[PDB]
Amino acid sequence: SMGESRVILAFGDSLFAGYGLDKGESYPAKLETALRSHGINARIINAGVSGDTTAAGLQRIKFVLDSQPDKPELAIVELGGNDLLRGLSPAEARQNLSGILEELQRRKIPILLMGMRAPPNLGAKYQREFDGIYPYLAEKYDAKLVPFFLEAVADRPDLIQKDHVHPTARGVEELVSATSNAVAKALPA
Repeated sequence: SMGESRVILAFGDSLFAGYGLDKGESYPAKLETALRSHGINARIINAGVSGDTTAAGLQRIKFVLDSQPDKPELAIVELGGNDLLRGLSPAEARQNLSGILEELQRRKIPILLMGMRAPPNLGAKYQREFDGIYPYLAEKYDAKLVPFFLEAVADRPDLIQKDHVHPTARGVEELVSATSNAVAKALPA
């Protein structure tokens, strides 16, 4: 094909940074290769930062854009999962994301928003509130939306890395039942 590559900014968290993966296995890297099958030569800027909240993304979006030698032709925004992991306000996550999208819109950079979904642990009230921020933002900022970015691995534990193992309340009870003898024995009489 003719021409310089198309520049795409992948602005996200550990799901874009490729946490736990080897060189070339992150989503941005594999997406760049896959877009050749759509007739597109892309250079995808991996602006994934592991652990970034929406507030962290807002803090760096201007710097990341000003750092680019070539202006992005599309920005993919994938943030909010770490807000959920911290149990942080969904409203504040929406506000922070709004500031990120507003900066991209000022610069006339098209936006694709990756929708995040809350697990049931924080409860239905929180989950509904969190989940709804993404359709709200896509409409308000005229962004395209992937409603559920992680949908293709939702039902596939075999496609999810084993790393953090946080017991449920019932799991804690199991740990206590297995280890209390050792604790009692270690405590001097």
